[PDB]
Amino acid sequence: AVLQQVLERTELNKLPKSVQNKLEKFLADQQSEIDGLKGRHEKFKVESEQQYFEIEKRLSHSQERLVNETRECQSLRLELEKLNNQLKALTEKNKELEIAQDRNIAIQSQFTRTKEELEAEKRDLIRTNERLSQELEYLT
Amino acid sequence: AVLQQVLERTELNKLPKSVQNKLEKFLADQQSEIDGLKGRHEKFKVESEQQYFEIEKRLSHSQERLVNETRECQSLRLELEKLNNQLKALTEKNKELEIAQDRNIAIQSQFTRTKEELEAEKRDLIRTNERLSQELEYLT
Amino acid sequence: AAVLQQVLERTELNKLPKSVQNKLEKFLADQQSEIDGLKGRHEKFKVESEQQYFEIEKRLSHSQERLVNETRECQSLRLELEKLNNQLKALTEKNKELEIAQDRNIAIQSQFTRTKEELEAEKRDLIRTNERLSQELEYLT
Amino acid sequence: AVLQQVLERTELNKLPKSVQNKLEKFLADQQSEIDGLKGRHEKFKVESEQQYFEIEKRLSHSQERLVNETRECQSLRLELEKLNNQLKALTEKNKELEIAQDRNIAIQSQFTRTKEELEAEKRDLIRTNERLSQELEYL
Repeated sequence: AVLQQVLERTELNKLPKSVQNKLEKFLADQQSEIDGLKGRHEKFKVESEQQYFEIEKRLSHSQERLVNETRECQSLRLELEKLNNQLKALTEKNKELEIAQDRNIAIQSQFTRTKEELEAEKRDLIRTNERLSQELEYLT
Repeated sequence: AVLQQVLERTELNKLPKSVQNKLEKFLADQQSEIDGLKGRHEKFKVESEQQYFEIEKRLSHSQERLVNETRECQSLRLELEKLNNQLKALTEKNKELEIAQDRNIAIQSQFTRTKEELEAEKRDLIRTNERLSQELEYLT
Repeated sequence: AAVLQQVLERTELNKLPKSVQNKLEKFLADQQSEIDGLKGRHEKFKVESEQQYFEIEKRLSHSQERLVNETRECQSLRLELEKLNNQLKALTEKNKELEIAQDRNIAIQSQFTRTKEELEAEKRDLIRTNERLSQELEYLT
Repeated sequence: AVLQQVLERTELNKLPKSVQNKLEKFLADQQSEIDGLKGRHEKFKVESEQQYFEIEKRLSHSQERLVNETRECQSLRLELEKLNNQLKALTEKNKELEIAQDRNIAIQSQFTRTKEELEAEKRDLIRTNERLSQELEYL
């Protein structure tokens, strides 16, 4: 009872029932509103802080992902620098090997022609030996 | 007056002035406390509303930033994969050339033997050639 | 037979059938001409091949120079590009913080508008009440 | 050997043994010198061609690398001026935002003064209100 919270029981009692009850309800309505506002405020406070925390959680989380991704990019740039050096070294090495192969092809061609030269001379000597032998086979 | 809103003008007159003042004061205080809470809640509401809008905006900025940084890593990751394929291609091409060099050395050594064999045969033919010729000269 | 005379005596030469003399003379003269021809061709080739080698090595060196230069500028440009890009990122973040501030300012100016209007209302209520008190006091006095 | 190629088998017979020997030796010696030169020349020729071909390949390789490197580099100079211009653009944009912020902070300082004035005026009304209350109830 709110009016009991306002007036002394003696002075309260000397009031008409119409007066007492009207006072009681209006005063209780004001008191009800006060508790209504405090409750609504504390309700909002907790819920607003809660929702804020959740979004604060996400931001701090993504920022961690951002710093991670940033490091990865730097790491990739390091690998790119390494691979680029490895391609250049391999490209030069392979071009030297292609030239070495070209020299070998030339050498094997040179030997092939040389072989045919000797094969011709061998045939000529056997032929020349044959004629000299053919003449001497006749005499005995 | 606030009490004039609660009670009728006739029955209000019937109250001791001391009682009216006690009631009037209590009502005004309650009314002040009500309005005081409303100001507190509305101030807190507006400020929390801005702070929430702000952190949402920060998360959006972070999210936008994270996606872009990923786009920058992805282009690096793509070029890296391209380089790796080229590296493997040169590596296999390299091995083919190293093998080709090892093959040629074996071949050129075999060629040298053939050259030596042919020249040996030629030397013997020339000896037989001179041998047959010398006796021919002696005869005629 | 000018060349054949250097091989044979004039007596042995004269007793040869003329067809034989002429065949031998031509073959022998061709041999002499070929020998001088090969020596001349070889030394000529040597000079010309060295020149051709000199010229192509010069072109190679020019191409090598051009590549090394382009490679250096390209690498140098790649670095500056990364630097400017990083400077853009930092400048963008700095600008986004101010953009957030811009919204904060909009909200604050909104809040002051309400506060001023609220205060004006309370002032109106007080002025209203003072008028009520003054008139009641004016009537009683 | 060499004389057999120069003369026909028939006309060769009319030649004395001494003459054949003088001729065959002379012919063989010169032909020997000739063939030796052809061998010397061909070896030098082949070797020089291979060495030249090598430099052709090095130049060809160098040229291809240059053309490819140039094609990737060409875009960069344009991008730098574009990025540099964008940097200058944001810098001006930055200053405008900084200016707008400094302006607003100053404005918000005026807001605070106005509110205090309003709060002051309100208090004086409450003060006059209390005076009217004191005079009304007592008198």
